[PDB]
Amino acid sequence: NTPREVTLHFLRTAGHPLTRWALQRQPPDPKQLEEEFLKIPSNFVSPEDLDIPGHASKDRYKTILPNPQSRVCLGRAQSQEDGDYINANYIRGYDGKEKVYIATQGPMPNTVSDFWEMVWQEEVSLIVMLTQLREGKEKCVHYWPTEEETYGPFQIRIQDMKECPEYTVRQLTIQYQEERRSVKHILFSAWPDHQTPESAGPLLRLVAEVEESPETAAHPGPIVVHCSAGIGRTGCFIATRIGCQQLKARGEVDILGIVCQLRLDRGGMIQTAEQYQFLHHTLALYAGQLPEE
Repeated sequence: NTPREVTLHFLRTAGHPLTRWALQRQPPDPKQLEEEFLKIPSNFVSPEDLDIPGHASKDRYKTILPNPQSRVCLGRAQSQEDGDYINANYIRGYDGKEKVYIATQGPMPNTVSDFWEMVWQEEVSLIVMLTQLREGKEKCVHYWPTEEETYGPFQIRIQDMKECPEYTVRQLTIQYQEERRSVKHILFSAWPDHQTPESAGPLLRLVAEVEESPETAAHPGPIVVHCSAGIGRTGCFIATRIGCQQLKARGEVDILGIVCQLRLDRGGMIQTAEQYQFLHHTLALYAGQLPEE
């Protein structure tokens, strides 16, 4: 097989299911986990494998691109510019269920309208933003209003806002033509780029906040998850969620298989061996919190 077919075969067949007991009480050691993580192909696409004229101006990083087979394609809601391109992919969820998430980069000022078009067209009711709030200049623009802003054809209004530990919940309305929809926005502020949170507790409370969020669209749509490049922290968050789901439903988790499936959907999901190790930590904590009960 080609390098491409070797990559795809690994991502479709690799696996290391651990019982809850193994995860909690006799986990793979850190050296083993690092070696395991480093074996997983990135599945990045190269600029040459994309034939989408004009996409480069919509990418935050030229080497981090949406795999074409799962990319989110925009409709024709904007008249300011042509193109169906956004740096975002559909991500399968538990048991390979289609379009449970969309993983996307942090919007830049020129892709904010694109972002909200995606949210509208995909019937999104929940956005999960992962960042580290620091003081000073911001890498990524605030694409949501303090009160009310218009972005292309979309009017966004803050309905209510509340603070929890390590995350802010915003309740938004998005208006397109004569239509309004509610969107919940969660901004998790304690995840530095290329690193992990200090503790897994807040991350598990974020996952709980996600689980408890109602669907508010006419049809179920993907949960949007984003962070600056849309691969490291998005990959960690989604893997955590799916991992918790496996542990709750089955009393076991295949973390390797979860991460392989994410990589089939978007190249580079989960960036570092430390993040992969922290994922095992986070799921072990979750296992200890499961009801007795």
